[PDB]
Amino acid sequence: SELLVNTKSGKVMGTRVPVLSSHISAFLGIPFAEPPVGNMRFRRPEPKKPWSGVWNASTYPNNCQQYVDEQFPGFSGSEMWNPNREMSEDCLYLNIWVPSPRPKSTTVMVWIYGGGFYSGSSTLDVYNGKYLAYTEEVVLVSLSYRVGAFGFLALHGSQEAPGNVGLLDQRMALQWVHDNIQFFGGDPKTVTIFGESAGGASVGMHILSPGSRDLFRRAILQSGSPNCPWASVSVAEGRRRAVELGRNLNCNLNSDEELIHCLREKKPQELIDVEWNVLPFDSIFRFSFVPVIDGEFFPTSLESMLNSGNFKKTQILLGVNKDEGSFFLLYGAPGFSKDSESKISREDFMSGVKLSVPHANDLGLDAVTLQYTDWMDDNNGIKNRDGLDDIVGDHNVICPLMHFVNKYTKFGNGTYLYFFNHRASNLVWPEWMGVIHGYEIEFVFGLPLVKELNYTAEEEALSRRIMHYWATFAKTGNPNEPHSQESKWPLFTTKEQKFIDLNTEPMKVHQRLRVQMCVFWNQFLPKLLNA
Amino acid sequence: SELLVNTKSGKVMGTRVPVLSSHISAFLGIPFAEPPVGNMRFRRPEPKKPWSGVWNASTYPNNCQQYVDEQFPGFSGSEMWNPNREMSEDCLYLNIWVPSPRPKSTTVMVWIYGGGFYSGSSTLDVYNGKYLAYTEEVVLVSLSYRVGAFGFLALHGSQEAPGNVGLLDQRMALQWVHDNIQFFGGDPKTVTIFGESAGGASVGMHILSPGSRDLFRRAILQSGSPNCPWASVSVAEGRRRAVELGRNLNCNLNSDEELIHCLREKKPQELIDVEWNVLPFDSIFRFSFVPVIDGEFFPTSLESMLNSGNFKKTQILLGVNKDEGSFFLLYGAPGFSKDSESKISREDFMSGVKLSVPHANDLGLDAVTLQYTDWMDDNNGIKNRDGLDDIVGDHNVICPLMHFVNKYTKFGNGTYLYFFNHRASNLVWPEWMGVIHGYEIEFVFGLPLVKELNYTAEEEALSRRIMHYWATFAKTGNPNEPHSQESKWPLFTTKEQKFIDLNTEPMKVHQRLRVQMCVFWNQFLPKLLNA
Ligand code: IUM
Ligand code: IUM
Ligand code: IUM
Ligand code: IUM
Repeated sequence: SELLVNTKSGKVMGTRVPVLSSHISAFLGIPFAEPPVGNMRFRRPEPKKPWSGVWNASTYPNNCQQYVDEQFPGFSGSEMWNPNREMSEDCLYLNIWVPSPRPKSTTVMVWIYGGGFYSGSSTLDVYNGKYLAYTEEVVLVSLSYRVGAFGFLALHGSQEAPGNVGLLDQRMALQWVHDNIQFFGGDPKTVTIFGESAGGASVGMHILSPGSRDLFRRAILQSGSPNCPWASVSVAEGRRRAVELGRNLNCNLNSDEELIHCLREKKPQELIDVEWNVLPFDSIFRFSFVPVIDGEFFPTSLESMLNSGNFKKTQILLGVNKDEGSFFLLYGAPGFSKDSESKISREDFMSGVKLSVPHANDLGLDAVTLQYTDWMDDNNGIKNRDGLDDIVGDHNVICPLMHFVNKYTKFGNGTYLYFFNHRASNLVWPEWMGVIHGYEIEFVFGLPLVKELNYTAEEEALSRRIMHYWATFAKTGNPNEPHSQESKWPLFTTKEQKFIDLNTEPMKVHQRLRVQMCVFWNQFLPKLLNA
Repeated sequence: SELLVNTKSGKVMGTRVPVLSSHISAFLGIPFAEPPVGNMRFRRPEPKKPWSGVWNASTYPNNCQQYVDEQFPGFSGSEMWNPNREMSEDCLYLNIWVPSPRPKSTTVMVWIYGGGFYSGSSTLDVYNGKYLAYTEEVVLVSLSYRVGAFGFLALHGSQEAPGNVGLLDQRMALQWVHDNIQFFGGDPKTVTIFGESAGGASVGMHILSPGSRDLFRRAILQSGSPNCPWASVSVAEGRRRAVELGRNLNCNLNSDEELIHCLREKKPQELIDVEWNVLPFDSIFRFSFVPVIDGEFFPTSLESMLNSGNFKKTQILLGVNKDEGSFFLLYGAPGFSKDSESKISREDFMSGVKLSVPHANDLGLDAVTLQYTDWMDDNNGIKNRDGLDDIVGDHNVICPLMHFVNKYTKFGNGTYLYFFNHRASNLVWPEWMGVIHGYEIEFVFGLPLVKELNYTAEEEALSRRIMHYWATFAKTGNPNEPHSQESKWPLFTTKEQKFIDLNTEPMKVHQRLRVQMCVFWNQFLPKLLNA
C-alpha cells in the first residue's frame, strides 16, 4: 500500500520522505543479517531470520562501531563523515529509497560507503538517496557493513574470525537486494553497485570475488579499486595485526581460540581505541583491518586475478578526484594544518613521502622524490605541498585505479573513466586541499539540488549531469543517453585511454590519466622494490 | 727577428700568416718531445733534446696515428675532424700563433683537442689560432698528444706501457709552454688551457693531476670534464682492454713484457684497425683507450679528489652544447641516419638507451626510460629521437660536467658556465642533430669571421663575443670586461647555479642547467646501480 512492502523476510513499512517538490518512499533500517553481536562478533554474517509482523522501516539504523573523527570537532567538513546515528555492533541494515509511485522493475543502485574499511555509515546526510532516487527514478539502496576490526579482523585459520567478514556483510546485503528488491519495484537483473574509497575498493572486490559476481550487473568505482595498496593485506599480515590488536588489549594470545575469545569480551570501544596501534608502519592512507587476500573471498592474489581476467566481466564506470591525497596529508602528515596554506618545507616533504610510501626503502623513497620534486625549485612550499598530495593520490588511488582500469578493460564489456576536478563553491575545507577525496559524493547524491545547501547553479547543473551519467550508466551500461544533446563520454579503451573531466566547464576528453606518474607507481617502483 | 725565436730548445723560425686584414706570426710543428716511436711507443714522453740550428716552424706537424672517420667520405661535416696532415707516430709537436708585432708578455691559450682520446689533431682548420690570436691578441698554442692505444694503452704494472701517456704528452707540451712561451711573447704566469670533449676532459685532468696544476693558470672546459663516464677506466679495465687489444693482434699475452713487445712490432694501423674491438660493451660514446685512474697521474679516484677539494683551485669557464648526444647517435645508434629526420621508433629507442647506458641493468635502463620517455606520446619518433640525444648528452657530458662544476665550485676561485645552443647557419649536418658536440669550436676559434665561410653577421657577432669571453677570461679569470656595455656573465655559485646562453639572441641567464635530469644521472641512477 505504497509504504507496505511484503518481502521474503517479512513485511516492511516505510515512510514518505519529502524530496525537492515531491515525496518518495523510504525504507530505512531493513535488517539483512542477524546482528553480529556476542558470539557472532567477527563471524561471517548470518542471514536475517524472517520476522513476524511489520518491520518499522522508517528510521535510520544504528551505525556500526567505528573510529569517530574528533580531529576537528564541530567542523562540518569532518563531522559530515562521522557516524550520525547511535553506534552499535547491531548495524547490519540496509536503506531503500523508492520513487512515488512505485516503479515496477526499474534500476537499482546499491551504495557501498567508504571510510578506509574502519569507518562509514549508510546514514550520513551525503548518502541520502532521496535526491538520486527522485531525480533519476532509480531504486537506491544504501547498505551497511562491519568496518574496522569488527568487519575485517582476520585470523585466517579460525572459523570464528576469518577476515573479509565485513565484505561478506556487503555480499549479504547484495543477496537480500537480489532476492527482495523486486518487491520495492527494483529490477534485480540490473542492480549497479557503486561506492567510493573503500566503498569502490569493495565494489571492485565483488567484481573479483566469484561469490559476488552474480549478485549485481554493473559497477561504479569512485576513488578506489580492489588493488589499492591500502585495501588488502595478506592473510599473514592480517594475522599479525589481529594478534597485535590482542596484544594491545592484554589478551592471552596463546591460541586463536584464546585471542578471539578475549577480543569477543572487550567492549567495542576498546577495540576501536587501540585499532590504529597495529599498523606495521608509520604511514598515511593505511588502515588496520582491511580485506584479507585469503583464498576464499579472493581465490588468489588480486594481480593474478586481474591478469587472468578472473573477474566479473561487465561495464564499469570509475574515476578519481584531482586531489585525492590532501585529506590524508592534513590528518597525518606533518606541516599540513587545516587553517594554513600548508606550504610544506623540504624536511616535511621527506617526512611526507616517507609516510606516503611506508613500504619503500631509501632507494624507493629517492625514486619517489626524484619523480615528484620540482628540482628547479625544490624548496617551494606550494610545490612540495601539492606534490605530496600527488604522491599520496597517485600511489594510493589514482595509479592503482588506472592499473585496474587497464587490466580490467582487456576483458570487460565497457569502461567509462571520469576525472572529477571540481572544487565545490561551498567547500568548507581549505583551498589548498583541492578537489578532495570524497567530495564528488555530494554531487553523485544530488546535494547541489537542495537550495538551502548554497551550491551554485552551475554546480546543481553538474550534479544533475553526474546523477544522470550515473543512473543512465546503471540502467544501460553506458552513461550517455542515446543520441542526446550532451557530448558523449568516450569509452575507455586500452588503445586511446580516453577519459572525461567532470566539472562545470563543459566536458573535455583527455588521454592517459596521470600516465607518466602511474608508469612510475604501477611499473617502475614495484620492480625497484623487488630488486 | 719577429719570426726568429730563440728558445731553450733551440732556435725556431716561423712564418707570417695572413689573417683577416693583417698578418700574424705562426710557429708550426715545434717538437716538444722526442718522437715516441720504436722502443718508445707507449712510453712516457721524453723531453725533446735541444736542436742545433734553426727549426723550420713553418709547416703543420704530422698528426698522430688515429682512427680515420670514413663514415661519410667527402662530407665536410665529418672530414673537418679527420687528420688533415700525414699521420705518424712522430707527432709530439705544438703550434704557436703570435701577434704582430710580438707582444712582450701577453696571455697564452693552450688548445687541447678532443676526439674521445682516440682521435684529434692540432692542425685541423677549425683549430687554427690565427683568428683568435689576431682578434684577441693572445699567444695561442695548439698541442698534440698521442691518442688511442698509442697514448692510452695501460698495462698498469709495466714501465713500458703505463697508461695516461697521452696525458703526459699534454703535460710536456704544457711544460714546454711554461718554459719557452716567454720567448714568443707569452706570459707563462697566465696560460689558460682550454679544450673540448676529451680535450676538456683532459683540461679537467690537469686541474686534478698534482703533476700538472703548476703548469697553467686557468682552464676552459668545452663539453667535457675529467669525471665524464667515457674519459677514464680503472687500471684493471685498462689492463683488460690492453690484453684484448693484444689478443686481437694474436700477441702472445703470457706476460706484460711479451704483450708490449708484440704491440710494439705491429704497424700503427693494425692497432687502429682492431682498436674498437676491445670495448667491453655494445655502447655509444665509449672509447677504447682513455686515461687510467692509476695512482700516479690521478692520486686516487676522481670522485674522492673532487670531494676532498684535491684539485688545482683556480677559475674555470666551462659549458656544454645543447645537443651533445646527436653526434654519437648518428654514428652508433640504429635508426639515426644523416639523410633522414631520424624519427626513432620505440624499438630503436630501447636499443639506443641500452647503447647509451651500457653499464646499466634492466632496472637502470627502465629508470632511464622512465625519465626520458614522453609517456603521453611514447611512440612519437621526434620525441624518441631528441630524448636519445638528451640521454646521451646528459649522461655523457652535461650531467658529469654539472657534477664537476658543483664539486669544483665548492673550492675554486670562480666558475663561469655557458650553454651553447646556437645552430650554425651554415651547418652541414642535418637539422635534427641540433647544436652538435664540437660545433661551438668554430665560434671559439673565430671562423664566423672569415667571410668566405658563409656565416651570418649575427654569427660573426657571436664568435667575437665568445672569443672575447674566452680570451678575457684567459687574461683575467673573468670573461667579462670590467664595466662594459655587454651584460655580465654571472658567476656560477652553488647557491644560485647561474649560467648563460651563448647564441646570437642577446645573453639570457638561467639557473640549474638540466638539474632534474642531472639529479637522475648524478645522484639517483648510481645509487640504483650500486643496489
Ligand atoms: O569463543 U571461541 O574458539
Ligand atoms: O595532489 U594535486 O594538483
Ligand atoms: O720491448 U719490453 O719489457
Ligand atoms: O639531446 U636535445 O633538445
